[PDB]
Amino acid sequence: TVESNWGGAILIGSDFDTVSATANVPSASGGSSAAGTAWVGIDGDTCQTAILQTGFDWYGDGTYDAWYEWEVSITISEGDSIQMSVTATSDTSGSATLENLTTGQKVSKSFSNESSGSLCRTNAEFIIEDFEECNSNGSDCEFVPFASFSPAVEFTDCSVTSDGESVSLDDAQITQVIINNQDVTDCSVSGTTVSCSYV
Ligand SMILES: N[C@@H](Cc1ccc(O)cc1)C(=O)O
Repeated sequence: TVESNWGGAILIGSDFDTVSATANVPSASGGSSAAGTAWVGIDGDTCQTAILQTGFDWYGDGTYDAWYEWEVSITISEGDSIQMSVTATSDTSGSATLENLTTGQKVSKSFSNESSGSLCRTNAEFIIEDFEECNSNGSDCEFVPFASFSPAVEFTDCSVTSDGESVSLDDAQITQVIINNQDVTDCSVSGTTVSCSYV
């Protein structure tokens, strides 16, 4: 039973502009079906109408993948350093960028006139998640088995902007992934770093 599927730091506020950080790609285990994801994003917490996010997933069979969302895809390998960023120019327009830094590859997507859902620009976050896999229309969504990973996934040089001004993580709320009533992550903040160890 997955009781909490998000681990990491969440800032609450208004007019959030850009959210970005660099994260290392960990080694993962637990089987081909086990997985995990690290991403940066805007909204999705108190603002449940939309979510602008981008990041990458790791699977227990040693494979990886990158994605953005308001579509998958860059080649990702254990140890790579990935710079992730999202920008909300408005409640209905923005962009998502993912750059491997280690391989020199970079991908980006611009969004506009999004009708699927609008942003409030009130939540900024750096998250490690036990994501869901859905199918059969949408009548069946299940959390993927949570993969073990190492070393710790660290979001470094975290940056959050509001109305053009910087916002420290000083007052960010902290959450942990919790499965079968046990913390499976130990995410903590310090300076401009959000560090999440697997437990
Ligand atoms: N994962 C939840 C959404 C969620 C949003 C924010 C959280 O802090 C935790 C969970 C769902 O599938 O509906």
